[PDB]
Amino acid sequence: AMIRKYRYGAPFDTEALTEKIETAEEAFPYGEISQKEGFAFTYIMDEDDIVYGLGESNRGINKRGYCYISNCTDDPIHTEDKRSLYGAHNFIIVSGKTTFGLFFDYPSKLTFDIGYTRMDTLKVSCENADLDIYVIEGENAYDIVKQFRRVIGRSYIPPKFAFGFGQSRWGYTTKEDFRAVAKGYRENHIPIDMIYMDIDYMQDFKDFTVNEKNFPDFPEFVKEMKDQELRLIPIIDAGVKVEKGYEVYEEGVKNNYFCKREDGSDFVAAVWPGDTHFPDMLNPEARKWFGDKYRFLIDQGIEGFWNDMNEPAIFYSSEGLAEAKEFAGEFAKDTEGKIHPWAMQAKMKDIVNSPEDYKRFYHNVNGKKIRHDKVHNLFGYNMTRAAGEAFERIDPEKRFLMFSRSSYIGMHRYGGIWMGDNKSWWSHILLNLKMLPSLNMCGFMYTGADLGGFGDDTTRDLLLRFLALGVFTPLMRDHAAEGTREQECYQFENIEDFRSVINARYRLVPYLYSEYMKAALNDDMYFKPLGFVYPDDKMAIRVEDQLMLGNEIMIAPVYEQNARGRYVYLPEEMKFIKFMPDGSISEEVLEKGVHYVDVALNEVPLFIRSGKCIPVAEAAECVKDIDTENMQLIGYEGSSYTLYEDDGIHKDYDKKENYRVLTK
Ligand SMILES: OCCN1C[C@H](O)[C@@H](O)[C@H](O)[C@H]1CO
Repeated sequence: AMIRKYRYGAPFDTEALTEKIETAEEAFPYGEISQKEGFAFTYIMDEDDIVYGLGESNRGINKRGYCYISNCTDDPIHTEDKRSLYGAHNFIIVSGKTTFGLFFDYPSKLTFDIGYTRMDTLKVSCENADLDIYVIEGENAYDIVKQFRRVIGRSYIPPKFAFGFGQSRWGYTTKEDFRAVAKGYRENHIPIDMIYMDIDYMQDFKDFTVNEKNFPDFPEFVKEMKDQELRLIPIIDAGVKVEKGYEVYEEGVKNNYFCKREDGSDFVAAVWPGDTHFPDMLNPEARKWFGDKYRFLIDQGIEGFWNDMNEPAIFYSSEGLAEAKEFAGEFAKDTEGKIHPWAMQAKMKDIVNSPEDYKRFYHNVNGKKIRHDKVHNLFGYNMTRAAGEAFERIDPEKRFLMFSRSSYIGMHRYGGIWMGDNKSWWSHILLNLKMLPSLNMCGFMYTGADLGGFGDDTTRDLLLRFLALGVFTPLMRDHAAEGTREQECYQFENIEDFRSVINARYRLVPYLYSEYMKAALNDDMYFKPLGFVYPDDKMAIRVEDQLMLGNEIMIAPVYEQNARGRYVYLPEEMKFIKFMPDGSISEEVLEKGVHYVDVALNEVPLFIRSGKCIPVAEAAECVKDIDTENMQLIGYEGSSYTLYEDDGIHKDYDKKENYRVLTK
C-alpha cells in the first residue's frame, strides 16, 4: 500500500520478495530517471539527510560520502577504498525531512554513488534498464525497514546451538587436529559448541566427500565430538572438481547440471581442487540435485554447514590461463625491454576473478540461456537456496545451521552470512559493528565476523576485544587463515580472561536467543542504529559505534588498542553493566548524556535501558547445559521481560508455551 513497484524493461525474476506488489503506472515519485547511458536514478539530498542500508557494504551506518557497487566479489582486503565486497543488498533509505526507502531489484552490477561525486547527489546506475524499483513510504526509516522486512519474507532462524561459541581455522585436517581443539577448550573450561571444518576435511577438495584416510569412520568421529556437545560444521564450495569416477562430477556432466560456455561445453573454473565446474544454481533441477547432496553429510550426523567461494570465486579459467602463459613466454623472450615486469604482474592479477570469465559461462533458466554476468549477484544466493530447500525436503521441521559468504536479498530466508575475510585489525572491530544494523535492515540477522581477524597476525588484546563484540553477534566465531599466528583462546597467556569473556556469551544466550527469535518472528531488527530507537535525538541519530539490541540493551564495544575505556552517549538513563572476570556483575546507574566508561580487557560491557531488565544465566560450557529455570534478572526494579524459549531444535514457533514473563 505504502509500497509501489516501478518496472523498467524486462527484469530478471530474482524472487527477492515473497509478497506480490502490482506494477505502478505513474511517473517515478522521487528524483529523476535517465536512459541516456544505461539506467540512472538521480536524487538531490538535503544536507541533513542520512542514508541507511546496503547491508554488507563498506564504511559506516550512514552511507553518505562514498561509492558502493553491488557486485559480489572475492576480495580479502577490506580497506576503506573498496567499493565491492561479497554481498549485493540493494536497499537504501533516505532519511530526513523527506524520507523513503528504495529497493533496486536488479541482479547485476549496480553502482550507488552516494555523495561521492557531489556531496548533495545520490546517483544509482546500472548498465541495462531492466529492473524493478520498489519505493517504500513511511514516517521514519525504522517503519520503512519494517515494511521491507515484511515483503521479503521471514528471516532464516538458526538452531539454538548456533548461539554458542565456535572455533575454526583454515588448517585443521586430521582427527588429531580436531581433538587438540576440543581438548584445548574443554580442559580449560572455555565454553564452546561448534568446531568448523575447513576445506581440508574433503578428499582432494571434492564437495560431498570426506577424506576417508583421516576419517575412516566419519559418523563415529561426528558422534565422539557430539557426545562432548561439539558439533562439526563442514565447509561446502561452489566448484565441483573435474575428475573421472567422481560421482558428483559425472552426474553433473551427464545431466547437464553445470554452467556451460557459449559453445555448449561445460565451463572450467580453477579453484581449490584445480579444475572445477560450477553447478547451474539458477537451474531448478540442478539446484535440487546439488542441495540433495547435503544428505551425504546430514546422514552422518552433521547439523550445520557453511557455503564458501560462492561469488563464485575463480582463480583462473582455462582461457585466462592460456593467455597468461602466452604473455609469459613473450616476457621471457623479451630482450629489448618492450615488456615490463609490471605488465607481467598485471596479467597475472587480471586472470583472477576476471570480469571476462563472468561473461564466458551461462545459466539455463527453465530452458533459456542467460550469460552469468547478467545475473552474477544471484549465484551465492541460489547455492544457499539449494541447500535450504533441500533441508525442507528431508526434515521440514528441523533447523540446520547454514550461512554463506556471498549473498543477495532473498537469501536471508535460507541462511545467514559471515562477513568474509577480514583482518586482525582494530579498525575491523568497528567495521564488524557498523555492518550489523545494515544487514538487519536487509533481512540478514544471523551474522558475525571472524573474531580476532581472519588474515594477518592477531595479538592477545585484539582477540579479547573482538570476542567482547562477538559476545553479542548471533554468529560468534573465532576463525583464522592459513599461515597466521594461531588464535585459539588457549594459545595465549592468562587464559582465564578468555574464559571470562566467553562465559559472558553463555550467560547471555537465553536473552540473546530470545531477542533473536522475537525479532525474526515479527520481521523486526535484532540490532538497530540509535536513530531508530531515539529518532527525536539529533545526537543519537549520528552515533555509529554503539548499537541497540532488542528492546532492553545497548552495546558499545572498545575498539581501540591500549584503551582502558571509551566514550559513550546515553540517550536516556541506563545501568552500565560489566561482566567481571571473577564472575560478578558490576552495575552503576548513568544519566542521559556523554560519559567515559572504564572497560578492562577482560570485562564485557553493556547498558540496560531505563525501565528494562534482562535475564542472565549462570555460566555453562555448552548451550545444552545452560540452566534457564530460575535465572537472575539484572536491570531496573519493577520492570519485566518476556522470555522466548522453545526446544531450540524444531520450528514450533507459534505456541503460547514458548513465552514466559519474568519480573524484577
Ligand atoms: O581461497 C580461500 C577460501 N576460503 C575463504 C573463506 O572466506 C575462509 O573463511 C576460508 O577459511 C578459506 C579456505 O577455505
